[PDB]
Amino acid sequence: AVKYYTLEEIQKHNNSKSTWLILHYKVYDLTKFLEEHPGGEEVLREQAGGDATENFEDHGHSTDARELSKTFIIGELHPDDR
Ligand code: HEM
Repeated sequence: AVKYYTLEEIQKHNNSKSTWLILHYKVYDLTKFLEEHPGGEEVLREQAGGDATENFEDHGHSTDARELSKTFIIGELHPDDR
C-alpha cells in the first residue's frame, strides 16, 4: 500500500509541529529527531518541506541513518504533484 501526502501538506509540515521531507519521493516525518540529529534542526528544517533527497545523499549518510529514514517513512509525495 501507500499513504501519500501532497506538496501542499509537505511544504506546510515545516515548523515545530511536524517537519516533513522528500527522500526519493517517499515522505519522511521526523520532528522529534530534530533534537537528536548531529546536523541539527535549522538546516534540516530549511530542507524540510521539499526534496531533501540530493542533500541527504550529498552528506553521505550512514546505513543507521538510512535505516532510520525507513522507519521515518510516513508518506509519499503525491502523484498529481511529483
Ligand atoms: C531521514 C532523516 C535523517 C537522518 C536519520 C539523519 C541522521 C544523521 C546522523 C545519524 C548523522 C551522523 C552521520 C551518519 O550517521 O551518517 C547525521 C549527520 C548530518 N546530517 Fe543527517 N539525517 C537525516 C537527514 C538529513 C538531511 C536531509 C540533511 C540536510 C539538512 C542532513 C544534514 C546532516 C549534517 C549537516 C550532518 C553533519 C555531518 C557530521 O556528522 O559531521 N541530514 N545525520
